[PDB]
Amino acid sequence: LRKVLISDSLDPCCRKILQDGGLQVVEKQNLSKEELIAELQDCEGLIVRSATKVTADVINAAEKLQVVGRAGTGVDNVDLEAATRKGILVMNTPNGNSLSAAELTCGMIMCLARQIPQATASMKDGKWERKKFMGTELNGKTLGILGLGRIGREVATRMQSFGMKTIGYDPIISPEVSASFGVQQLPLEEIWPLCDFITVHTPLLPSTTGLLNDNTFAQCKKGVRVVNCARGGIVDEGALLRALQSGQCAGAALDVFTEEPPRDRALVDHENVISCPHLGASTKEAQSRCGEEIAVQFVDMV
Amino acid sequence: LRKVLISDSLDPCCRKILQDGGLQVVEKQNLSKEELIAELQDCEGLIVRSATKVTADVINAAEKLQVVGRAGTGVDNVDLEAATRKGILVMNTPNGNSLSAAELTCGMIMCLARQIPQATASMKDGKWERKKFMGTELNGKTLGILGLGRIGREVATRMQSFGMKTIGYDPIISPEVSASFGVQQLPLEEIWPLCDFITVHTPLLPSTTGLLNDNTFAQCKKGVRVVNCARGGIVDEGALLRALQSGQCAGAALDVFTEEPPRDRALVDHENVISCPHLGASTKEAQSRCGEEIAVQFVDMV
Ligand SMILES: COC(=O)C[C@](O)(CCCC(C)(C)O)C(=O)O[C@@H]1C(OC)=C[C@]23CCCN2CCc2cc4c(cc2[C@H]13)OCO4
Ligand SMILES: COC(=O)C[C@](O)(CCCC(C)(C)O)C(=O)O[C@@H]1C(OC)=C[C@]23CCCN2CCc2cc4c(cc2[C@H]13)OCO4
Repeated sequence: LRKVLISDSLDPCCRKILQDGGLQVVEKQNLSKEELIAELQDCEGLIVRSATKVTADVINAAEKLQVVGRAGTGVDNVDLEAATRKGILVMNTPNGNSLSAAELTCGMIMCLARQIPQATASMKDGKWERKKFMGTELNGKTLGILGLGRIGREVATRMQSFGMKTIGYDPIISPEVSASFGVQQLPLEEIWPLCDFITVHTPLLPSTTGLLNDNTFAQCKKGVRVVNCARGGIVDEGALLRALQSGQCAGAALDVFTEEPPRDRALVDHENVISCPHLGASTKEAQSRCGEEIAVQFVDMV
Repeated sequence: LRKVLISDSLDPCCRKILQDGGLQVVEKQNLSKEELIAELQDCEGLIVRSATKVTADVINAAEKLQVVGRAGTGVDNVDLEAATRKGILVMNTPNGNSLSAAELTCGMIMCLARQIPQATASMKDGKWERKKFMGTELNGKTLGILGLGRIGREVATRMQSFGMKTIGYDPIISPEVSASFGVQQLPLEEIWPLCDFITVHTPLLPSTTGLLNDNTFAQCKKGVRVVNCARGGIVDEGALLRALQSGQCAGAALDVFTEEPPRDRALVDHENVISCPHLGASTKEAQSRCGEEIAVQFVDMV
C-alpha cells in the first residue's frame, strides 16, 4: 500500500473512498515552492485540483513513482514531457464535471441574454435604472455550438427547451447524431452568419486555439454574443475584445482565459462582459463525483 | 372613440397597428403629472405602462377618457376602484411577458445556484476568488413554483430540462393539469420541507401579500434559495432580510420590491442577494409583443 498527496482542494469523500482500498494521503497544499520538499522524496501517485502547477522538476523530484491523476478537467498545471519520466500516465475524470459546466454555461447564456450581473452590480451601487438594461429573449434566437461531446450535448438538450434553435459543428460527429440530439450540424462558414449566440466546449488544440478569431467574428452578423466556459483561448481574447469594442459583439461570457489568473484586464473590465474564476467544475457535487471516479480508476489498477 | 395617447415610452409597433383600424394619436411621453389633461381633454383613449401612472383622479379631471390599457403584467399604476365605479374598466397585456419573465426567472435560479453576478463583480474588481463561489448543481435538486399558470408552467418545463424535480401549488389549477407540465402539486404544508429552490410569480393579493414570511421559512429545508420575479411583497422583505442572516435561506434573487425605488437598502446589499430593476418584462420582443395586443384589443372594440 503506497500513500500519496492531497496536493490541492478536494472534497474529503475523495480521501475516504480513496482509502477503503488501503491508500491515504496528507491533508494539504497551502504552499507553493519550499515546503513542497515535504511531499517529495516518497510517494507513487498524486491527487490534485490543479493549483499544484507541478514544475519542470517536482515530478522528477518524486522519483518514487509510476502514475498520477487528478479529479477533474484536463491538466492545466502539468508539463507532461516533464511529467512522463518513467512509466507515467495521468488519469483524469472527464465525465464527472460534464453536468455542471453545462449548468454554468446555460446560466451564462441567460445572463448574456439579459445582463443580470451588470444590473445588480449597480443596483448594489444604489441605482434604479429601469432603462439601460433592456435585454433580448432567448426563444427563437439562434444558438451555435462548436464541438459536441458530453457537455455540449447536455447544454443543447437543456437549451432547446428555452425555444432556441441549436446548430453546431463537430468534425467527427455525424450530422445524423447531432440531429439525434437536436443540434443541426454545419460547416463553420454558415454557422457564423446564422447565430445570435456562440458557445464552445472544444478542448484547447491547434485546430481550435483561437478558433473564434477576426475572421469568424467578421462572418457572424452583428451583435452576436459569445460564451466560453471551455478552455481559455479558444476565443481570441484580443480579437474578442475588438469585436466587443465596436458593434460585432453585443456581449460575452467568459469562464476561462488564456492566462488563467488573467493579468490582461481589458475584457473583464468591459461593460458587456461577464466573468467567473473557472467555476466550470466548481460544485460540491462535481468535485464529489470526480474525486470518486479518479480515486477508483486509481485504486483499482496495479 | 377614435382619439388616443400613449403617455409612455412606446414602440410605434403599437401606433401603426392602431392607425388603420381607425385611430390617430400623438407621440409624447416626457410628461408632467397634471398636464396630460390638456393632451387628453380632447382625446378619448390611453395606453400607459409605467411612467406617470394613471391616477385615481386623472380619471376625474380628464372628463373624456373611457377605456385604458397597459403594456405589461398586472397593473401597478392604475387605481382600479376609482376606475370601476365611474364605469371605466381596464384591458391589459397578460400574454406578452409570460415568456420573458419565465426566462428571466430561470436565469435568476441559475445565478443563485452558481453565483454568476457575485463572481463577476470580483472579477471586475480583479480578484480570483475561486472558492467563495463554489455553487450547487441544479440536477437532482428540488424546485418549488408557488402558483402556476403562464410563467409558472413555462419556468417548470424550462427547468425540468436541467433534471430538477419541480413541484408547486396553485389552488385553482387542476392537479390533473398541474401534471401537464411536470409540476407535482402539494399544499404549502409539505412543499416547504421539500425545496432547494422556490420561485414565485403569484399575483399580489392579501391572499398572497407576504406569502413568504418567517413562518414559511421555519419549515422549508434550510439554506433554501428563493427567486421572486412577481410583485413586491409576496416575500416579506423584512422577514427575508432576517432569513438570509441565519443561513435559513442561503441566497435570493429579487426583480421587484414592495416600495418601487426602495429606500430600504438592506436586502439589495447582501452578498448572497441578487437583483434587477423590474427587468422581468423588458425585451422589446416581449414589450412590443405586448404593443401588438393592447392596440388590437383596442381595434377590436371599434
Ligand atoms: C473539435 O472536436 C470535438 O469537439 C469533439 C470533442 O469536442 C473532443 C473529443 C473528445 C476528447 C476530449 C477526448 O478530445 C468531443 O467529442 O467532446 C469532448 C469530451 O469528451 C466527450 C470532453 C469535453 C472537452 C471540454 C468539454 N467536454 C465534455 C464533452 C464536450 C461537449 C462539447 C464540446 C467539447 C467536449 C469535450 O464542444 C461542444 O460541446
Ligand atoms: C395564489 O394563487 C395563484 O398563484 C394563482 C395565479 O398565480 C393567479 C390566478 C390567475 C388570475 C391572475 C386570473 O387570478 C395563477 O394561476 O397565475 C396567474 C395568471 O394566469 C395564469 C397571470 C399571471 C399573473 C402574474 C404572472 N402571470 C402569468 C401566469 C402566472 C405564473 C406563476 C404565478 C402567477 C401567475 C399569474 O406564480 C408562479 O408561477
